[PDB]
Amino acid sequence: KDIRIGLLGASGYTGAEIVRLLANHPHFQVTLMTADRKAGQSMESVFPHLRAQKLPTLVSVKDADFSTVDAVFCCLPHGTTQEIIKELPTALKIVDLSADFRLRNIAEYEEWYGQPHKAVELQKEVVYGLTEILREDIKKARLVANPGCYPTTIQLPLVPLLKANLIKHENIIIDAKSGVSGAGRGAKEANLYSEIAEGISSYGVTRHRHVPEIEQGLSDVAQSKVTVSFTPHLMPMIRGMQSTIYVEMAPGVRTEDLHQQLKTSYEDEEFVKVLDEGVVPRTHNVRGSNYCHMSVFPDRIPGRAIIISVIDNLVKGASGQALQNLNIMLGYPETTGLLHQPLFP
Amino acid sequence: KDIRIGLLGASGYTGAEIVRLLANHPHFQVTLMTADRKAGQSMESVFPHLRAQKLPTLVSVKDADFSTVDAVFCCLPHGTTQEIIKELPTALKIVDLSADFRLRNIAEYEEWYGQPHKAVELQKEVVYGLTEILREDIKKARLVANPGCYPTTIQLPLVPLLKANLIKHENIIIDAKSGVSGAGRGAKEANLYSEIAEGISSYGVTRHRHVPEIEQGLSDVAQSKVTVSFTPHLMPMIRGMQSTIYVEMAPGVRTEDLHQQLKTSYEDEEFVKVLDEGVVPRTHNVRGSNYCHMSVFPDRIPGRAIIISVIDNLVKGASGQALQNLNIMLGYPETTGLLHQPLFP
Amino acid sequence: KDIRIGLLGASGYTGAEIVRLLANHPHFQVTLMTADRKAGQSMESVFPHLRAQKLPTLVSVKDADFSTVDAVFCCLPHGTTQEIIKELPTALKIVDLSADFRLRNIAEYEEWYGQPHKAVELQKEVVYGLTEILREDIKKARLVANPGCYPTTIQLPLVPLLKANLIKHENIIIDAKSGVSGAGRGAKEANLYSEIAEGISSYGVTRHRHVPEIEQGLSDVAQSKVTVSFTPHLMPMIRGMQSTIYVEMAPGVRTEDLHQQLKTSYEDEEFVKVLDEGVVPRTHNVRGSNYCHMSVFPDRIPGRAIIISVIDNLVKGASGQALQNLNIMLGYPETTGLLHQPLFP
Amino acid sequence: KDIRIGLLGASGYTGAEIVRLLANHPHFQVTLMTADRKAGQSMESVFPHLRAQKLPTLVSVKDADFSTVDAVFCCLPHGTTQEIIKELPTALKIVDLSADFRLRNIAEYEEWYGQPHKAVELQKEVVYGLTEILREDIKKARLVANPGCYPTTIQLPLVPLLKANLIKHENIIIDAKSGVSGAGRGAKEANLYSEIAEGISSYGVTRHRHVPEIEQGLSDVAQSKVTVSFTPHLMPMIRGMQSTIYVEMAPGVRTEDLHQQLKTSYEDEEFVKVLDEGVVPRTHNVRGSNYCHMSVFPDRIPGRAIIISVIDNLVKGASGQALQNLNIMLGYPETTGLLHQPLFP
Repeated sequence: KDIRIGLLGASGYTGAEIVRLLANHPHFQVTLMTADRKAGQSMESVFPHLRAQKLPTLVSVKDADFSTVDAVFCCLPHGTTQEIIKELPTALKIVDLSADFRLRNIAEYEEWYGQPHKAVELQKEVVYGLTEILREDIKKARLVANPGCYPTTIQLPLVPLLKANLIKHENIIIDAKSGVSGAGRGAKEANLYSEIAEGISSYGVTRHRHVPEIEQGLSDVAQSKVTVSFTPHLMPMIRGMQSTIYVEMAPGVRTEDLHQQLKTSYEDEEFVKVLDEGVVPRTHNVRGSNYCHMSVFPDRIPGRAIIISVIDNLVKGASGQALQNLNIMLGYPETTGLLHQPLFP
Repeated sequence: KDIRIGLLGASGYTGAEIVRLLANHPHFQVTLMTADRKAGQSMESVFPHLRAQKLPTLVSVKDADFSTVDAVFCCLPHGTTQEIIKELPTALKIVDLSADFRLRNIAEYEEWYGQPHKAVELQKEVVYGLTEILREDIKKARLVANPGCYPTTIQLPLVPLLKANLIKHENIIIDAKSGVSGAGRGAKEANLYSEIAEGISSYGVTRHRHVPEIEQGLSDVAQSKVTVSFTPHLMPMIRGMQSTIYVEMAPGVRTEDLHQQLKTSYEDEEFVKVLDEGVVPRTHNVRGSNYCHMSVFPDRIPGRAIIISVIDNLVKGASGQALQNLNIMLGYPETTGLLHQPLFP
Repeated sequence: KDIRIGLLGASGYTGAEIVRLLANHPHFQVTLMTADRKAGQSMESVFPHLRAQKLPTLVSVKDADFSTVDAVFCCLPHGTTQEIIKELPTALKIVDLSADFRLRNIAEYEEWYGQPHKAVELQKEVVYGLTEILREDIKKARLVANPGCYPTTIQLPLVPLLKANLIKHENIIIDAKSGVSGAGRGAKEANLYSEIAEGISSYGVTRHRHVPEIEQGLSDVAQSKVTVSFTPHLMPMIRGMQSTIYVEMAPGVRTEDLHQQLKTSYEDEEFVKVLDEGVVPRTHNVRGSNYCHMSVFPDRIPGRAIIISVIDNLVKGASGQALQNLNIMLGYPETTGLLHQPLFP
Repeated sequence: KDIRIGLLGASGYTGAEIVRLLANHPHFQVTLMTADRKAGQSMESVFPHLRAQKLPTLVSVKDADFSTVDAVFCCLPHGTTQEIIKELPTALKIVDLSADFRLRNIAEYEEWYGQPHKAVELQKEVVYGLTEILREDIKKARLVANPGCYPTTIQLPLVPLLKANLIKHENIIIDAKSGVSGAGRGAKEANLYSEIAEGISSYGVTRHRHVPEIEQGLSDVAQSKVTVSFTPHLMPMIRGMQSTIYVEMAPGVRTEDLHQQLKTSYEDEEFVKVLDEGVVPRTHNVRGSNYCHMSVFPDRIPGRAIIISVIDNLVKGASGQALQNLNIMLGYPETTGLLHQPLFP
């Protein structure tokens, strides 16, 4: 095909999704795939579900000439991406699914990710990949830092509201949920079927790494420092993500106003659906898709409102959005290869 | 076994749990079971997993005679409990698992249920069955309204904290989660394995019938009306529940105080357990038992705390606590038959 | 788009699957749908996961104008399919997902379904929709009976083997499994999440309607009446379907011969993959795709072999195969709208 | 209270299960516990759900003296047990839950295990722990080999049937299914929730370690070499196990006879249950507890029948029978501390 894709760290779930999504993309084509321990192996022996496809052999990052492709999808772990990306060709449009360029504050990166920022310089040219919000900058960006799943369900619904001054910036409490696929494919005892199902549990209480990402974006729009609470929970399900967002509306504002602002901000946006007031979204309905459904409800507390936002954490919350961004970055229609219908039931 | 037990409405999940629980209870024996459309059938017919024990033929409550019965576990379908209980022979210890005798305020009951209260006078002698809290009243109470599942996880950690003014009573936000077993065994579209599996949903938003039961308690301890923001979330699992609670500490108060307070209130309690600092509880760890685990964490927002309380929605959230009550309501050790240890994995 | 699609009975998983499969289909675009029990309602009110699509409002069968459609997919309720289809307009390609036109022997239809065939003559022009095996007739048929899900897993690897007399037709023992989605969306106790989750059980032991359908296809090749043993099992999962088949090898035959025959028979087939010897299939690998995988292994019992055939029961086991049949009936590319990559994880 | 019990190999799910079971055993109390790899840690730190239990701190086998305990349960890894049980004081009653003493034929041990046997002589005084079949030998015995999971569900129906010459011992084909809890807590990619959920799989095809164990049990009864076909299947669930068994009845034998025979054999059995003809058992019926169900069904194939047996793979399929065996090795009632009722749902 017309476009050769470089996919770093292809043995993980987001890599697998990058392979699945590109499969029905009439333009792009995976020609180079990187893996660490599984190098020197057909991805078939890694992800047999992809057997209908004929892909390249997995090689190590060290053994790969990046002059091989046009654009790069980076799905490597946080803290291993900065020195790699900085050492990549300049004529390469890049979309790293990792969090090594989402935060502009160098010191902030270090305090939350435990080590100095390596590509301090490159950083300032990076655009945050929240498509429906920064589309214009994403279009002309060379390097894009695909957002994190959770932060995606938060900013999309909250940004427009804060921009319209429809909600206060203080006391925003976020109670989020995610399938265990968000934990990755690492062979950890904690993630076994017997340690995930038939029970639920919180995690990342207080100091969760998605906090600065959330607060940054909201601060930009509120033009003031925003401090929130964020308590994610781990579900005995594979795919899906929901954030139950408890906010205080601005003086004199009613849920109807929040609903209208959201409805107006996303009325022509394919991937963001604002449900009719009162309607409850289910992650089941966006599962295996790139869509995000959101709804507005009154809080039993005066002046407060309840926002619910759901996505398939692996798609709109990962590789789906990444593809969405590369699409426009390369000048192709934004929805190319992104119109899969939900796999419900 | 000297105590003869009557189970009114044995074809549901609460009825089944009662039978299961009493099976190895040293002093209580099920001698009477009633069902509506199952009258005439054996229990094994309805619930075949109970086939190891001898149980009485299922008769109609209308033809039941309490001459040789000594205590009642009423699990009748919301709508007939009110009148059936009023007309029950006065001279026993009736543990009501329905919600009909929970609210002390007739008006509130009317409001939250539309229909008029049908046993206004008897309502005055009912005691709320949140054991650890109202133990002394329950031991000598006639009619006991067993708390609802969610309310149990909410009041246990909060009542102590309010009684000590360690946390403010306003802006208490509860983001609760529950397994689908709490939706009973009714044959409905939204309860089929296919519909429920994978994914969660926010049901009963803004208003849910547990709200008045929650506020009641909290209000009775705060000596002032309490208005919370409670939100149910259905989990793709059978058992377990978590009410992640967000509270504002009282001036000068720190997480340690709340931690020490709870640590001291349930210190010698067999069922309420407080975990160390920073330890996140899991519903997986209480599944199948009558234990509630609770933990306190600081919220990222200055002055706020986060409390997590988990139980097995059907045990401590229902049939287990009901039996915990009937024990004392009969003069036995409060833990008799309730020592079942978690079924993990 | 070129072809207008008529879907009768779109309120079930079959119809939802049709609608999902046709969403990104370039030539066929649904424009008519029926669902008496929900006529006038929106598709979003039945299957909200389809909200990104704009579909015609649901109608009644007696109201739909079957002259406005070029092709139809039939999901009528078993027992009501014959009359509706037999009376369907003249010009029209028809694919029935029901089992009512599968059996080519009216006598067997009655003794297995308890009712006479109401479209005897029409039955004669019907071609069994097991694609890879009957493609030739399918292309020129006007009315196709889409096969059952289980029967597909069995006939696919067995027909080719029986062809070349590689296996005896005596004592073919089948042990299959399907996700509960095969039970449909009917609101019944048996299929409640709490009743199905975390457990399995056989069903349809000894006798089961798919039996005659399976034997019929195998009988075609064996040129002799085949009598099998077929046992269904209900799996605690939504989609997916596997068949574990135990067969006797004919004199002189080795497992390698069965493998070679299958590899040769399906080497060009897009949707039927024959795995390498010793490799085990996983329904997880053909979940949400039209893809099918199979593998053969030696039995510990000398002379016997094992044949595992997996599919997504909602795809090749139903609608996926349905569409595979219509594509070629209308002379379109058989793979059109059917190359969806598996959803994994 | 009286008997002091230790626990060697208190690390996997079988160890945690033994403790759960003894947690309320009226006459046996756990006073010792080994977990070398994790010695110096609290049992809770490994299994938080056991927090309510006051348990002995984990000690190394090296640092453990077996004069304080009266009997020992062994849950050590395979290939490590023979040496330990080798050097134990005969004043100890022992129950090994490993595979190390199940097969009497030393050669077979080495072939199916890759390593030499290291306890020839001792192996001669070992009794096979299928309690309801070898009870008498188990009582008057010191050492006991606790049967495997699958082998238990198979030998229970077949042994009595073969003993009464009611079924032929040729072509015995078993298609088994098991929850993923049986694989253990080991950190394996394959057993992650994201890899296991919503899909089943076959494994141990043709050859599986339980094969020799199963055949030895059946061969000893039939008094002839019995070669079976046995194919395990991994279920996306925690507990539960079913071995659908296809056999051929003896000349002039009807399913009525097999059924009627199972009745005689297990007429006064608390744990094994022969269901009424036509009733299909479900792993949900005995899940959590130490029960199993099984009946006989006619096959569609001539002189064949389909037997189904279910058990929770962790209880009667592991630590439950072990205790059943020890109770009678110490002279206490066989049901002592094993009357736990199924946790259904």
